Amino acid sequence: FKLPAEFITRPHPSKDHGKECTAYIHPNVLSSLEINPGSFCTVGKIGENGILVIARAGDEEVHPVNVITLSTTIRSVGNLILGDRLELKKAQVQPPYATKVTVGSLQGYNILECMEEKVIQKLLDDSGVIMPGMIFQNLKTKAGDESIDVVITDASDDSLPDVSQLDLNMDDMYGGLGSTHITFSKETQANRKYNLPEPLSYAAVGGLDKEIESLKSAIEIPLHQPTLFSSFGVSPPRGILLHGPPGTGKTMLLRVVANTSNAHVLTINGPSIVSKYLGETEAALRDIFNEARKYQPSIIFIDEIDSIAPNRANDDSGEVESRVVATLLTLMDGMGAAGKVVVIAATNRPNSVDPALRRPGRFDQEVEIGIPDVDARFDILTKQFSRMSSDRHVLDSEAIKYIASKTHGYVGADLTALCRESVMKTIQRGLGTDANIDKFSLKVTLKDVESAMVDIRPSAMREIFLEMPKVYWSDIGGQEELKTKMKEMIQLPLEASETFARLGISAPKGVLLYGPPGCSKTLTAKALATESGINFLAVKGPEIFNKYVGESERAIREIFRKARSAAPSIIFFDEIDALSPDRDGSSTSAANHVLTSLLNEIDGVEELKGVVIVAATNRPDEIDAALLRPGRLDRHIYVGPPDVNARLEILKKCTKKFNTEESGVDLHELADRTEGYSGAEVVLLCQEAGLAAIMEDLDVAKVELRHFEKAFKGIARGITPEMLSYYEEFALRS
Amino acid sequence: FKLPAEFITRPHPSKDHGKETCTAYIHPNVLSSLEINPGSFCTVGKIGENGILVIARAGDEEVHPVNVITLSTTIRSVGNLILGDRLELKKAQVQPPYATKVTVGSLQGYNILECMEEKVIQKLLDDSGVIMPGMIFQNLKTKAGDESIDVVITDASDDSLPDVSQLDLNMDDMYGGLGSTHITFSKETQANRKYNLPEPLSYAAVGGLDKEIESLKSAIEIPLHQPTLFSSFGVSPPRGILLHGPPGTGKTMLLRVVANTSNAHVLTINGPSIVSKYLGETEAALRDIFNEARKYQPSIIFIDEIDSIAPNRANDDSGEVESRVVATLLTLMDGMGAAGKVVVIAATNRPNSVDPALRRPGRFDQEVEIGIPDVDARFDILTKQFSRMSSDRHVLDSEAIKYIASKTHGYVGADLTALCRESVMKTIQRGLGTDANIDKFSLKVTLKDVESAMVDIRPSAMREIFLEMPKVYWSDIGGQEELKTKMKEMIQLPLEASETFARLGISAPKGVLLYGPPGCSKTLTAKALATESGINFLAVKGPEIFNKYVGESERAIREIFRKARSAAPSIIFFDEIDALSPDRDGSSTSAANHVLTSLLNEIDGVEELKGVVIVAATNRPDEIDAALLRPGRLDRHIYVGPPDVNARLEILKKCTKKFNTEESGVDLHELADRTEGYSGAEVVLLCQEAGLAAIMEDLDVAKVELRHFEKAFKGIARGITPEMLSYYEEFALRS
Ligand SMILES: Nc1ncnc2c1ncn2[C@@H]1O[C@H](COP(=O)(O)OP(=O)(O)OP(=O)(O)O)[C@@H](O)[C@H]1O
Ligand SMILES: Nc1ncnc2c1ncn2[C@@H]1O[C@H](COP(=O)(O)OP(=O)(O)OP(=O)(O)O)[C@@H](O)[C@H]1O
Repeated sequence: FKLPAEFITRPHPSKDHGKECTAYIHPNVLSSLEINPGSFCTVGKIGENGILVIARAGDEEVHPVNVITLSTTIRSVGNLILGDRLELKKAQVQPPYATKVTVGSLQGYNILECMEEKVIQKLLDDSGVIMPGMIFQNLKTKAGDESIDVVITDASDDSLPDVSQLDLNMDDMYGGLGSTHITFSKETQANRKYNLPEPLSYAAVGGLDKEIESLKSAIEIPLHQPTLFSSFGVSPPRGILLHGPPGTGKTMLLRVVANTSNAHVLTINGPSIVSKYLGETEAALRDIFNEARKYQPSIIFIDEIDSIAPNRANDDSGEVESRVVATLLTLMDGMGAAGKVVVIAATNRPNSVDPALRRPGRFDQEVEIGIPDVDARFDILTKQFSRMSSDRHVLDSEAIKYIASKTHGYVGADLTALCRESVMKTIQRGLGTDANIDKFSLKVTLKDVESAMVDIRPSAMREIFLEMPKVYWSDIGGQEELKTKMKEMIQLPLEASETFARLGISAPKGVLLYGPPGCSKTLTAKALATESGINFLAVKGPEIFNKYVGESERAIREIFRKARSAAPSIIFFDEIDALSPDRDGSSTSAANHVLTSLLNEIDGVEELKGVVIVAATNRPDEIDAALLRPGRLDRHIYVGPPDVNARLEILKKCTKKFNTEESGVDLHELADRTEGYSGAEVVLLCQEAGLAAIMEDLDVAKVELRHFEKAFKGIARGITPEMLSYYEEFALRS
Repeated sequence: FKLPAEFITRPHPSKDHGKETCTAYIHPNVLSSLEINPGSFCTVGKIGENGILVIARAGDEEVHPVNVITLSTTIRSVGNLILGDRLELKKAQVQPPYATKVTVGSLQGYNILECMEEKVIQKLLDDSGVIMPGMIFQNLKTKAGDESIDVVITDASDDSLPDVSQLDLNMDDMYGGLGSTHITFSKETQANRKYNLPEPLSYAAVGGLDKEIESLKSAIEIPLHQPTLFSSFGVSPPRGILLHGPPGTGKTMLLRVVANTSNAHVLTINGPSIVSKYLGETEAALRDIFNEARKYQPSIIFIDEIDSIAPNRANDDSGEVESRVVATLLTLMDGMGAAGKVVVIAATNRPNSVDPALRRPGRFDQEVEIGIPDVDARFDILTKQFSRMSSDRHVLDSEAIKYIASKTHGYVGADLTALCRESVMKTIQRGLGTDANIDKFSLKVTLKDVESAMVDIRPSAMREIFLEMPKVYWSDIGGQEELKTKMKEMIQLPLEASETFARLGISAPKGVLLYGPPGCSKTLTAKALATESGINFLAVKGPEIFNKYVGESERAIREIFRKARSAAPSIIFFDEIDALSPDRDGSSTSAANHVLTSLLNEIDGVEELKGVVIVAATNRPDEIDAALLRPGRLDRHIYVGPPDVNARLEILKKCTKKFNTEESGVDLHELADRTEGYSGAEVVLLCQEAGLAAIMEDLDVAKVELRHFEKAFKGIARGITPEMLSYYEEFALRS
């Protein structure tokens, strides 16, 4: 009458060897399945088309019905999660026979021979020899200690029913305390014809480091050393929040911490727990939390927190609402005194979630994962080539650097899709052209990867912070004094915060950039961000503007919080002369409110010493008098049009592709003639000259002086001395 | 106590001979439960379409599971039994009376099989349970001449008392070793239409979409026929195929086409029919269906109308069935096996209708888009449909087909079938009304009925964002070669200079501006570029993009830009920029300013679009903000002023082609010289009104006189003033 429907796994205690197929099952469950205890058992493991045949035994009536024993060896073989949902069914037909069985000798160079001493008997002592191959701990093997394990992936036995997946094998050996035609062979990875499930490993995870070690420490302190942390009495945290842009790495991290942990875990299925009646949901959450704190080793996983816990202030949806948030808060407030419980919550956007009450008291650990930079993307591509192995492709390292540099706005989720699409379109190209040629010779090249990155069309370009392409000082066309000025401005806070703490002077934290719209106002920010090596946030003027009232204020507050969380860094605004005006040009009250809020955040009733505020403007009249006050944005840079040296450097950089000797230009007369232009204007004139050189006979190895003269006469400067005089007058009065 | 309810099909293995028509591998327990003699005929009704296709039954060797049955690939293909359908078995019927004629058909062949025949009659009619509605047999080996030959046995002249049986199985009585009823070799046509049996759909049924069908083929039978090919890489084979497009195109038609052309196991669903009041019941049903599908290694699952069961989840919510089913589907499709050989096919109406969460590049990277057909595809589909009706039903020449294709602009395959049906019914009605029940073959298909058909069809696809602008040849193009050379160079530089630009780094200007008089040379320029370019053209009108809802134009232009980017290097055109441009002067709403900022950031902000080329044609250029009027974007400027004497003369001689020049007596030069201040549209209007003035005298005229031309010329005025031309010249000089 018990009617058991759901089952969960549990580690086998006391270690040792035992059955090595324990299957401690309550006698009531034994009678419920209408199968004698002296027979095999099957685990449904809900889905995945995975059925296992394993010998079954009985428990001592103390073992609870809810949890079952399956042995860590079988759990590792079948990738059974320590906490996944399981079922029970009737046993299937016995396997026919086993033929070869061969050791694998993973995570090592193999070549043991002498210290082997008939491992076959110990490996096959258990009746549960399986096709995927059992995994055993080192235990004790003569001298040398160390850890060695072998797997039985490869064999030559076939079973008629294709429904059965693990298709266990039996043993029949002669000995005390020789298989069939030897068994020791192979030293490579697992068999690929059977394609054993190998989802992840720590060797694979390398994209993020500064976050992965931080979160590893955060999750290991409450569990591995609970008494040491609880001795102080500050209580152990029970909440970890993971957030980031879509496509980043959070699901791999939760899967890794689930797989690498031999302790019990609790993973929910998402919004499926929501039912028509709230009573069923309440009972389910009560039961899962009871299972959680009943056993000391337990980890709780929550995914899609926003869907489970919608914001209360955003909308009054009803039904599933903040009541479940309150009941879970009461649950995690008092599970025990010290305990060992860690909860991982990964959400796409904390804004959708309600952080109004979460941040103050229930948790104080922040985990932020951003889009990979050049180094992280390069590392991910390198690891991709690593587990792809060179037996299937060849590509040089500088090609890897080129691909990493080209891929800037891509997300971590995009690279695997790029690899898969490259593989499929390369093989379809081979089928179309070479007419079913061997795939080994075709392998992977560079042109297919280039086509894939051209035609992928990523959708992750839209984001709150713009990661501008990295440029070095070579691309900067300017003067040495300006470079020294920005070097001083970016070096004073980071290298003098400790000095200012004792001095009590801090820094102005304000830089204003005004000048011609030609150049030296946007690319210089990228160059300084690249050279400093600090986090850089770039947002445009109209980009933050929104039709809804207060959306711009919310975005500004969010970016300010991100800058605060991202350590002392520099924040830059691309275009300020559209939001700055309040009286010169007509505007709505939202602009005035935003201006007041940003002024208060900069220099009102609080001081943001860590961050540095730098802004660029095109017309100085739009800046309000309140913002244009001493103590805020006091520093001003003329940053006028590039001089002869800067224009000459830009021309030399742009002429690198062409041949200067063949052209015959001295690179000085052109610079002298081109005196009233700007860096962007110089680039446009160079492009026009190249076009005028290439319409003659398509590709050209050099550009003639006639093309340069035609380009120069075709395009006008478009700049008047009146604006320069106005800028000089503004500079003089300031 | 087994209580069998449902059965499914599976191809007969081991080849051999066996029964080859009446295998019927069913467990003896099922036969005993039905109280039916195993040595007798079996009747499986497959739910619906009565006739039950009576077939003789036999027994298995106790290794055939009850849930699956066999009825031979020949009968499966003839009776439209797709591999993986629903089969329902019931009690046997009465014995067949007799077979009378049976006649071969020689499908997909020229017949004349007497040389390699070698008594085909024995090999066909010796097998038990031969049924008239069709036998298909593999070539095997018939002496020399190899190749493959097949026959059609559908036609017969036998009548059965019960009309319910549409398959009317008949017995056989042969006399030979290793003679019919008065020979059997006759005719060369297709199966008789009076049987009205369903016919399989092949790749000849589809046309005009060769690249899309070839790509989706390659993509669908690279996994299935070569699982080891994808297993070798180890990066797992993708299982995401998305069918999205306007309704009535035929992606679902092609879905059943590729289902029929593949002999592997397939599955079909009704969509929201699985949804029930119990979530657990639906989960159990779907998991059981998926387990049955994955029980056999070769299997295909088809999903149709996914938006109902896959909410976007980006906005609002609902209840009962929600994104939980999407999550469980994702979990089950992420873990059937590392390599596997089972793919998932999904069909949807709108790209945003399907769940964006379901759209993951890791698993759903392949997407195929089926747009509305162009003139070439419309001509191809009309031609193949006309060949399907064949020359006996109608006699239509290629000129009529191309005229109909040119006339049809927004029509789709569903519209084509609708107009075909409308023409048929209009012809029937006209014949009944006038000829008083005359023979229907004599009236056949004409032009008047089809004309009334697309006059009265009223298609519902007129309102759309994707417009296939009609193309015109270079003969109708009237202008000067000065602008023609410039536009040709601009549209030819990227296509054969992309690599040169990539090496040099210059890339492309990507900016073209066309400002001129409102008369002509804008729509004509768009037609000429769309014709000569040979690349997909997207036409967006000025007032069309404007909508009452705030932000409609925002993601409208976002979607059109995404489509242009993802549709290979192409060209994008905007009809009227002078309406969206005015913000400060026109005191437009904030939506227009937001759209302008968005497009300005899209064209040349924080990204580069080298593949696509932007061409802009506007009437009033003073409303464009100075931010857009910047070097590096839309820098190229074309005067494209009023047509000169040459273009006007060409237009006049084109319009005079309908009339007779010799009878008129005009030299085609004095009229052009007199009409100098007009424009192409003005010249066309003048020609039309001159023709009208010539025809109100005595109705139809074979020529137009000079007096009528003078009357038309002096009746109206050019309407063009020198001050606007001077202002345009001043703007050109200052820009
Ligand atoms: N560091 C990485 N290296 C390689 N591939 C990665 C990496 N990070 C993410 N991916 C790719 O992105 C896919 C999805 O990533 P993942 O599921 O971890 O993202 P998530 O942000 O947690 O998910 P969601 O979008 O549901 O919030 C992975 O299956 C993999 O293909
Ligand atoms: N390539 C084609 N070959 C033959 N018939 C076609 C073709 N394309 C469309 N049709 C015709 O279109 C008609 C209706 O097509 P249907 O509405 O099923 O198109 P679909 O785009 O696949 O469907 P939907 O978008 O509604 O799911 C049918 O009569 C069919 O014969």
